[PDB]
Amino acid sequence: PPSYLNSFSNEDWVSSLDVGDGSKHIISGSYDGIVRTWDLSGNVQKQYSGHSGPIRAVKYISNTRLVSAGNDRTLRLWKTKNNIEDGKTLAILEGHKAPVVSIDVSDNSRILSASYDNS
RNA sequence: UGAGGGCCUUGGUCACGGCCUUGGCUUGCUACAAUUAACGAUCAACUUAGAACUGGUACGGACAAGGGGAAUCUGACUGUUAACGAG
Repeated sequence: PPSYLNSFSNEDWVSSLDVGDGSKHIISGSYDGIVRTWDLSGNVQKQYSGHSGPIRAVKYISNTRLVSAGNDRTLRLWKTKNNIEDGKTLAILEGHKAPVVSIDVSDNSRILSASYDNS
C-alpha cells in the first residue's frame, strides 16, 4: 500500500506540481503567485515571484529553466543560476486574454498552453 | 548610486542555433533648487426663444334721436325771480 512518507506545509493553497524527468526537487505553484522548489526535506531552495495572481500550472524545462502560468494571462519563463535562491524572469509570454491553467513541454523546445479563452 | 531592457564581447559546452559563465530607454532610493501647477495637455459635451400686427387715447374738423324762450295759476314741498311736474 502507498504509505505516508513525508508532508511539508505551504503558505496558501497549492495548485500545481512537477518533479521533472531526472531530479529530486519538487516544483509547486501556489495561489499567492510564488513558485517554490523543494529538496525532499521540506526546505525551499528557489523562489519565483513576479506573477500578479495565483499560479495554475508549473512545468520543468531544464535544470536552470522554468515555465509557469496563472490567473494573469501570461506565461513566464524563468532562469536560475547553477541559502534560498531568487530566480528571475527571462520572458513574459502574452496573448491569452483569459487565465492560463495548463502547460506542457516537448522535446523540440516547444510549449503548449491551455487557457479559459477557449483557445 | 542601485535595478530591469538594448547594442558588444570573452571561454567551456552540445549539430548559422541552443545551454552555463565573464567585464560597458523604463524605474527605485538619496542630495540642491520650484512650490503664483494662480500653468499646460488630452478625452468628452454644445448650438440663434422668439411669436402676433390689436386697438383704445388725448388732439385738430362736420353728424349725432329734435322747433325754441319767459312769466303766472296750480300739485307734492329745500336751504332765491329757490328748485321739481314731459299739469
